[PDB]
Amino acid sequence: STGSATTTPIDSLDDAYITPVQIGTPAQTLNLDFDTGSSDLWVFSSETTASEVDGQTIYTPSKSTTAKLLSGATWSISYGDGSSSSGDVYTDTVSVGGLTVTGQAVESAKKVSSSFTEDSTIDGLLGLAFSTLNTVSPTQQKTFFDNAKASLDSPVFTADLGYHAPGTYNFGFIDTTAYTGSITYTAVSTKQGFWEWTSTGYAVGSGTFKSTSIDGIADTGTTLLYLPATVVSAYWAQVSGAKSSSSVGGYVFPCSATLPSFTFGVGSARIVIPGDYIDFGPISTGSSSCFGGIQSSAGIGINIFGDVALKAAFVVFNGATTPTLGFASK
Ligand SMILES: CSC[C@H](NC(=O)[C@H](Cc1ccccc1)OC(=O)N1CCC(N)CC1)C(=O)N[C@@H](CC1CCCCC1)[C@@H](O)Cn1ccccc1=O
Repeated sequence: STGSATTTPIDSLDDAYITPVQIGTPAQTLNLDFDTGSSDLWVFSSETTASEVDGQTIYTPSKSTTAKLLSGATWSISYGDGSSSSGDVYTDTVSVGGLTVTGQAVESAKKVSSSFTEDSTIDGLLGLAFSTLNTVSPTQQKTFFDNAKASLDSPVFTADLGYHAPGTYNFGFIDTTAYTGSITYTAVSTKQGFWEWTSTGYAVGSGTFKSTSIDGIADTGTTLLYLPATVVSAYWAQVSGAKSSSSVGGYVFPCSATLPSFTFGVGSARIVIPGDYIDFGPISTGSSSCFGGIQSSAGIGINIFGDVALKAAFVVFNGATTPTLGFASK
């Protein structure tokens, strides 16, 4: 079996991507944020505090004939950006791009952080990391991908994020049409439960490629590119006027500046992020200061290859026994 769902940016900045997902019977369509950095599939529901819902589409378990309460089951999650959500758990039928999975754990939000209520375009999340991260207790649950794995033609899903445009999430197959050249596969470490890999180095603009091992995670749920201080400083050093602002909390540059591209290594291959992708617009409406798409990871504890880097390549998440990450130019 296979599945193909179109993923759409929530705004002109590509801050995040939402993908339509069918939940329940009859189907209740919710726009979820596919997150390979988390392993929980939670959604705004009829249970969420009415005060914390602002325009989001809610999942109403009582309206689904295939929905059953997972007695005693609870969930609580907190993301890097500080966001938070919690509540009870239901099991229902979930379909993505035609690919159906029965008995999927659907975590209905009872409490959501302000950041979420603020986001009207995102109805919930679909974690695509490794199931070891699931927050459901006392019985941990499996992710949607883990539940589909067996039924998939190939235990894989690909990420084809668009720049200022829609992209595609495919399950069970590799569209050899969506990329150029060859796919370079690289080893993945599951130890932390992330799609953790090791980049082989980087280059700023047309500069010399620096061979250096960069351990990071493929995170579709993260907007920007978080790299080590040294790497980030070398990039922004090539942008006249760019600087690290304590007030804004990151590297900003003159909106009139031309951003050099960023090259990251995967094996012997090279993925180039056009400079246009690194521009995240005015820090504030009307401001002439722009937010950089490449920030330091010094405070996270881990480097994150977020949307900024991922959307520059066709990404294959091989959920095989020996998971691997595939990167191809597109
Ligand atoms: C340093 S992880 C900060 C990161 N959240 C972001 O990247 C958000 C995402 C976003 C953007 C726009 C609207 C709504 C949400 O967007 C920004 O933070 N920004 C920075 C400010 C803006 N200038 C650009 C946009 C993050 O927690 N991701 C997690 C996924 C979800 C997606 C939905 C919103 C909450 C976070 C996740 O995979 C990260 N994870 C990875 C490993 C371990 C724990 C962990 O938790």
